[PDB]
Amino acid sequence: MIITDVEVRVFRTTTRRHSDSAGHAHPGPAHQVEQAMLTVRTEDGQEGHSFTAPEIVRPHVIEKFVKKVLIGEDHRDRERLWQDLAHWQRGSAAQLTDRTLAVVDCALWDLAGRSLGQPVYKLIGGYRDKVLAYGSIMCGDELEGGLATPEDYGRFAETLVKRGYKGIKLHTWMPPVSWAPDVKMDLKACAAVREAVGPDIRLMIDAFHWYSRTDALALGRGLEKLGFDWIEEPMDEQSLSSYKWLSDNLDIPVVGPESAAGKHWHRAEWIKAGACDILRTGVNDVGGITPALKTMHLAEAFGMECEVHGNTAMNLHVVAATKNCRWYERGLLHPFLEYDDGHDYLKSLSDPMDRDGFVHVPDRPGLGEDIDFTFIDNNRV
Amino acid sequence: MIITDVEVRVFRTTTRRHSDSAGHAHPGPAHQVEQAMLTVRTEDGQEGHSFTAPEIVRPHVIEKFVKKVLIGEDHRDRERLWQDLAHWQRGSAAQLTDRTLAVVDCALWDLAGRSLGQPVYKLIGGYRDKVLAYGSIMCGDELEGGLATPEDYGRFAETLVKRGYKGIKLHTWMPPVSWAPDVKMDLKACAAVREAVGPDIRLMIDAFHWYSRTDALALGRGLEKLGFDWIEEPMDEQSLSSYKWLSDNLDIPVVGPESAAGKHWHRAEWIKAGACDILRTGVNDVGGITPALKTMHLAEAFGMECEVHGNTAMNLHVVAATKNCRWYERGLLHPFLEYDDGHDYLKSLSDPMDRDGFVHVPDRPGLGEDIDFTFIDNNRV
Ligand SMILES: O=C(NO)[C@@H](O)[C@H](O)[C@@H](O)C(=O)[O-]
Ligand SMILES: O=C(NO)[C@@H](O)[C@H](O)[C@@H](O)C(=O)[O-]
Ligand SMILES: [Cl-]
Ligand SMILES: [Cl-]
Ligand SMILES: [Cl-]
Ligand SMILES: [Cl-]
Ligand SMILES: [Cl-]
Ligand SMILES: [Cl-]
Ligand SMILES: [Cl-]
Ligand SMILES: [Cl-]
Ligand SMILES: [Cl-]
Ligand SMILES: [Cl-]
Ligand SMILES: [Mg+2]
Ligand SMILES: [Mg+2]
Ligand SMILES: [Mg+2]
Ligand SMILES: [Mg+2]
Ligand SMILES: [Mg+2]
Ligand SMILES: [Mg+2]
Repeated sequence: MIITDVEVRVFRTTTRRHSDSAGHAHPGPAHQVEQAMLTVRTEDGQEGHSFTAPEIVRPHVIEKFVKKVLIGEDHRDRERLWQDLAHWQRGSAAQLTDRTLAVVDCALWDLAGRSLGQPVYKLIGGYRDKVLAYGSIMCGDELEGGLATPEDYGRFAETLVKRGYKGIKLHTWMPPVSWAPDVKMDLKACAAVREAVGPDIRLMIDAFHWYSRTDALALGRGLEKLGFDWIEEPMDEQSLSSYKWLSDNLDIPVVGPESAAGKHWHRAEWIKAGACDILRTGVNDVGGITPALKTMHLAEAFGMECEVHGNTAMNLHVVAATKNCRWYERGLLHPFLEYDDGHDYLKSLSDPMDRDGFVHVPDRPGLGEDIDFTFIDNNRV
Repeated sequence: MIITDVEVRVFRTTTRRHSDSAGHAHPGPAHQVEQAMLTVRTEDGQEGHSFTAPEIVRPHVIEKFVKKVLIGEDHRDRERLWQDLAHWQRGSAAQLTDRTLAVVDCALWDLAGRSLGQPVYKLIGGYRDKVLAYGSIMCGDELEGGLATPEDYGRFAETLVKRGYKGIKLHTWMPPVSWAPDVKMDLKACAAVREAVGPDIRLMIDAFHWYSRTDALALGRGLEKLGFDWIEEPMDEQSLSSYKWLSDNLDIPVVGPESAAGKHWHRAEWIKAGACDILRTGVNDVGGITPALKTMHLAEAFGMECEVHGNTAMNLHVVAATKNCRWYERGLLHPFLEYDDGHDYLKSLSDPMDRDGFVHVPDRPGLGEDIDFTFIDNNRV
């Protein structure tokens, strides 16, 4: 159907999540944060929606790039439209980002699903209606009883096992935590968690993202003693060669790249060079559901797993449509916060999890985000 | 000295340069364009300045990132400050770009030079006070007598040779030129230029940036028959493997990567994999003078040249401080425009060129941009 409108609505959500100056999430005081909803509408009035930070869909980007590509086009030509946006990034003075591509692609998928009364993963071609989640723990902090000590991680891990998680991923301490980073502290946290949960829970760590080769090597060696299942992004992913070196040295599987640019193209280079043992993708990291699927297929053709970064519907649907991914990433989690409480702007969870640790994909059309339109309207900026 | 202020001044410049929807420059009607000047000031009142597009230094980026890193710090700690910004990019929701790092780093270098009464390339450590420039021709257009036909390129090339350029680089036709791209037309333009200038002028081409492997191969083979000195960015640089393949296949030197992310780190990967025969860097492409110098040094250690993308003082000073770069890129040029007329907001050229094709670096302190502060003040947005 012909796309007639692209609209952004900015509203305030009430949350206890804060992000530090380096972008890491932490629990803090309840406060209002601006959140944006992108809507694509067709001639018959059907809409698709997706959520992102206001800057990613600010008027500069919407007017200069997004509307020019989308308006007047058949909404179903997702490949053509994605490629059109992709070929405009180079000349965009660094303003047309993969994040912008992602929210646009997601809204187009939601539009197609809502139009047809079909969940996105079913339209793609379903693999699984439920999937194991790992509990993805927030970055370390200096909050007493929070994630300040190695024992704090151990205690929280016990809680996650009780909840039903069959896998747990630590994010350890990073600047601006005053004393961070420290390999020995990271390893103490990992050891506390292994001691707490025993050998039959799968454990992963996603550490400070800029350790030197020598520090990441020491971290990896320590993890092998604790039977961890993977090490994630312990070094600057801009150095492919460092990851090749680390993977060759470590027995423990290295997963990546999460944050590196270049979408599926650059991820092929990680396979080619042997820079990782497990690939990584994510809707936000590679510019949408469409390229995330490509990354999943790329990995599958090499007989590799590709673990999907990020919670929310958009990532869950990629995981549900593909086989070669062990988990959905559920979080980030913190003992001070109740993840299962959801968001004020959604009427129900996009990723409810049973007591056995399986997330069940909602049977709602599109991305299945149960949007509280009335709340958004009552809280506009 | 302690940094006390970071300020952005947005002003209108009058220019005939336009950018199409894919970001390519073309000559068009005279119009006003918003330009931004970033200023860093220290406790004693000394200032450094650099220019960029308004979005790159908009309040979001200045307040959330730049001020937090710079304010209260010793202006001379350019390495520490650059690394601080670099380590904040990952968590910036794609808003802290290499372009933002570049303008900040440039302003800091300008500040150090102005404070000491020294040109930046002299502070770095001078290699050459003058350098050969190639005439870098604008992307093709559909303007009669402009760059619409192969013969138009040939005629313009004759003019460039008369001006004194010893080297000429074509940018050929790209979308949204109605019929673009077409390898055979690109090759006709290259042939017209070679016929016009003879065998003793150095010729380069920078083509449509997203040709398939098969098209870029055909382009490269055609260039070999015309004795061209390099082929630049004919394929999506997100595919390192495509560049390894193309370089292995072509006799003509392949230069890159220009636009790929990852700064000097990712450029090391291009050397390691043999993806190019000549490296490429640029102040805007790798996030500043500081990392551009790193890329130059990286290339030199492999006995490679590293050609520096972009005109203006910031790139000229990198070229003047290093040996392993054949040219300064002077342009973009078009028969309808007079490059030597300069900009309304600068009192004189940053890159004047003699009749023998050498650009002479001004002996003015800092980046040596002869800023018309009065004009800027009279034309504020
Ligand atoms: O890595 C992640 N998930 O796996 C994201 O959770 C984050 O960006 C996290 O690593 C961080 O804030 O450093
Ligand atoms: O490649 C360049 N210089 O070499 C820059 O001039 C440009 O981005 C140009 O290629 C373009 O607009 O495609
Ligand atoms: Cl339809
Ligand atoms: Cl249609
Ligand atoms: Cl499963
Ligand atoms: Cl739940
Ligand atoms: Cl509602
Ligand atoms: Cl000083
Ligand atoms: Cl000082
Ligand atoms: Cl802003
Ligand atoms: Cl020279
Ligand atoms: Cl001149
Ligand atoms: Mg991660
Ligand atoms: Mg290994
Ligand atoms: Mg709790
Ligand atoms: Mg170029
Ligand atoms: Mg070759
Ligand atoms: Mg003329």
